Amino acid sequence: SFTMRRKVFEELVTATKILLNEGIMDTFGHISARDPEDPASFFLAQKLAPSLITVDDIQRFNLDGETSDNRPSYLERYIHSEIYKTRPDVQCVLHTHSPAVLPYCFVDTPLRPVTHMGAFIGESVPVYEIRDKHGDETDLFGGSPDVCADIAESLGSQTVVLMARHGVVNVGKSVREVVFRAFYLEQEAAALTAGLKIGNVKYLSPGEIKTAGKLVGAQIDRGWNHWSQRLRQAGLA
Amino acid sequence: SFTMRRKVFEELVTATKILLNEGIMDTFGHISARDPEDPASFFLAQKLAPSLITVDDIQRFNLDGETSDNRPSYLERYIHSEIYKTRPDVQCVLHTHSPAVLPYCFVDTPLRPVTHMGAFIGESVPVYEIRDKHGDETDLFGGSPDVCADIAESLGSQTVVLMARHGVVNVGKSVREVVFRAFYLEQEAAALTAGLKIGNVKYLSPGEIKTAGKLVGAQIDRGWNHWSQRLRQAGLA
Amino acid sequence: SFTMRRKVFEELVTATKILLNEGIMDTFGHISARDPEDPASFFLAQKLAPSLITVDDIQRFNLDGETSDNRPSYLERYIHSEIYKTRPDVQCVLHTHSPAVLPYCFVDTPLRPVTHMGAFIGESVPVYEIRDKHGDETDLFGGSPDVCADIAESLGSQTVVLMARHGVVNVGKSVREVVFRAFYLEQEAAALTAGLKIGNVKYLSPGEIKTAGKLVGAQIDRGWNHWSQRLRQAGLA
Amino acid sequence: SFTMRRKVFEELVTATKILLNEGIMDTFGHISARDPEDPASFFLAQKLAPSLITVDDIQRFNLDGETSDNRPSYLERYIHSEIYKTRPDVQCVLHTHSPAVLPYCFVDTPLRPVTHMGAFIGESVPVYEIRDKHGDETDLFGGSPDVCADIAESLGSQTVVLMARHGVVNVGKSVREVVFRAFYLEQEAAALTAGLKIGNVKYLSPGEIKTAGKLVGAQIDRGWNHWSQRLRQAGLA
Ligand SMILES: [Mn+2]
Ligand SMILES: [Mn+2]
Ligand SMILES: [Mn+2]
Ligand SMILES: [Mn+2]
Repeated sequence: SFTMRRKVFEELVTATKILLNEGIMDTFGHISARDPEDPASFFLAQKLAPSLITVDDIQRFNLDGETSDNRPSYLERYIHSEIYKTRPDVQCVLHTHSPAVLPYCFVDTPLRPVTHMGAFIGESVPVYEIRDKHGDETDLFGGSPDVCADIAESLGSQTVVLMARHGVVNVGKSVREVVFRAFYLEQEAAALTAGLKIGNVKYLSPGEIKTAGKLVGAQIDRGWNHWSQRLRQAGLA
Repeated sequence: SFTMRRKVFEELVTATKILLNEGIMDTFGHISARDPEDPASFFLAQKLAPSLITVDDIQRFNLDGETSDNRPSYLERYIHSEIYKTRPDVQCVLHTHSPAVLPYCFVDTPLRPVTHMGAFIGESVPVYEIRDKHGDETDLFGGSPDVCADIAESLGSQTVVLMARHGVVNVGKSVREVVFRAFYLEQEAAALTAGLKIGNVKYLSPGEIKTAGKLVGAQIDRGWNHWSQRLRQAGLA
Repeated sequence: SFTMRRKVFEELVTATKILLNEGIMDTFGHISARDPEDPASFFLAQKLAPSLITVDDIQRFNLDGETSDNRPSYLERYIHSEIYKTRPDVQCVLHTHSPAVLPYCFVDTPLRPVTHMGAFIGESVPVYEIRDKHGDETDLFGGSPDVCADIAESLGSQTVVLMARHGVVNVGKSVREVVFRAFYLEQEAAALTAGLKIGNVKYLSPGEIKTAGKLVGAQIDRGWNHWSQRLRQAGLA
Repeated sequence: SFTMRRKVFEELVTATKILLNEGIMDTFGHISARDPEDPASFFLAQKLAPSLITVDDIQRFNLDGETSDNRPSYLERYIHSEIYKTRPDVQCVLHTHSPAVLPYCFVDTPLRPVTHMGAFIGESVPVYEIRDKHGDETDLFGGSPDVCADIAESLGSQTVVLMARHGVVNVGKSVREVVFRAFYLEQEAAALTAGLKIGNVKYLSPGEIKTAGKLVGAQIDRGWNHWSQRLRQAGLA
């Protein structure tokens, strides 16, 4: 019970370290996990610098984004809650301002798969535009259930969603899957960006997207072990 | 008195280390702080390699950019003084040749906010052009009160100002704020540059700039703690 | 016999470490070597994270891509086997998703030599397109002798071949040669990409490609020693 | 005598380490220094991996590019000799394939100063084209007095010269000056490249080039101390 819970906490901390070391996550970003013992709950670190998060910093939240914990929480915690209630299949949610992906949050050009490693994206990454329903005078943040409800809405049933002029949200069935996807989404965006200025891009076909987006099997763990080893090499625990 | 003064010195040294480790500052760059005990004075390190600056290297300057210290000072110290006298609200001034931002110092394209993290910029970063009043035969440097007076002039009441074909100047109400802003100005410029070659950019609206540029609250310290932790991880003190 | 075999194993491990440290190889990538004692066999690490590969992880495969080893193998092992049987001169094969090169896997613009260091490429890097013979509903992978047979086919007698929307394959007469070529192919692609957006590119002539592509002599070992030293500096063994 | 000579050797080794750590120099690159005791001689490391060069690896060459040393020498040593005899004012010569600068070696767009830090370039960096006098079937190398004589010719009286489809050559009155210039030439090229794709570039005027290119005084040593400190921080001696 408490032993298993500690394991989930450790994985979130590890995922945070990996995302930071691999340049995916910034000072502002956070990853959560649905309590594997109780779907009505999820775990998320208190509002702190990512590089300082430990297992003792994880808070317990309900699907309403509220916690009994007396410590300060992330304002964008509602991004996680709203998605978990709308997507029962999702077990982990990650929010970042991933460098290479960021530009796609404010340009018309859609982020579409260009290599097999990006197939999990689907046709293209959906873009949530807060102006559509709230005008152009908002703070662009996701600090409310209603706004974050629209974000889940735009996400639909896909694997990723971009928040215009803000950042990126990655979802998946496990912390390891979300970390893997976040890493390759970043590499895919970098590749497409380079390609757009080298010549005409020939994208993956809907058929290849369907077929290739299914070979992301034993790959998830290999990636996790690799990035984990890289953490040991850097002495980042 | 001397205890508090040492704290301000330590923060300047830390800020210097952070800016160097995060790739914002180069061999040429420097940050100052208005004496919190005396507005007519400000602190700035003697002319030395940034990586070698210690608390014992900080000099005391008046609003005329002069010091009793017998050690060599930065030639561009006038950039700091002239701004402090024109902007009483400013408590810290930073000058660098921040990589991603640098190109905006010599192209017509204005640096405008594209994500919420850049909202503090305002409509766009003003550009100081020395040729406007001094012709095209100058050294592009800011080594004189009159020239640096025009720089403060171009800065006006904004948060940043670019010196054409030279570098960037960041201002703020605290050392921590300037470090935070300098870091995100660099990330914002990088993002816009990438975006311009990916597709058509949809910028933040004046309304979002006003609203989002106000959520830069508890964020400042989280960033400082994160970059500070990153310094410990690298063994850079 | 076993002493010499261990030396070949050690070189593969070293090459893997070098490619990872130099940013050529990713979590997904692998290098093999034809058994110098038996051409009908080649060596390749079992399916594991590259950063964890040791000499005890190398497997023995026949030219049919099969091993007596009971441990899991790479699915793309057929890429190596099919090339070794078609190219007797090749003693090492490397597969990666080399960052700078990757975009050329999905754009019309051909990767042509622009500096003497890229002369080994030949006129341009051939591109294998799985759609040509298998339609646009495949997984883009090279997990079968027939598909990988076409890859060898597209490679022909050249030094490199790109697998559309997938990755890159480097071949050579020695592990050291393939590592050298993989490193410079990455630098060459980076250079051309930068050049295409700076101005009009004046490529190497067929004559320079022939003459310059022959000075890659004692250079191979200097590079190997340099990257090997860089590994010691980083404490990566 | 031998004490002073050792100091010159130490500086060359340090410069090599700095250029490697700052990403200016690659496996292939080398720096030399005119013997301050005898202008008819210059020092250059034997043909080895840059990361392995020590004071005991430096060779003595005459202005004909020949040495009594029995150890292998760099084939491009003639690049250094030919320049020293044509430019008595030059005391150090550096050859590299500096990343950001490299593209300018094969595109029509000239590398012109865009910030005060690049003023030392002059109007633009001259480009040596081997095809002009030797056709398009050469190895693009500088392995002969006659060819290298033309390189010195193209260099003229400037501070830098590009060898088409090959690399870059930096000259100066001291090892420290060449290291400083090589570092900023790289940053300047990076900046211009970024700028060209952001908008219309407003270059430094001939007047600013003349005036700003003279403030490169005490700056040289600050840079040297900074990069030297950075070497200690990395434990690279
Ligand atoms: Mn956010
Ligand atoms: Mn400056
Ligand atoms: Mn692959
Ligand atoms: Mn060369």
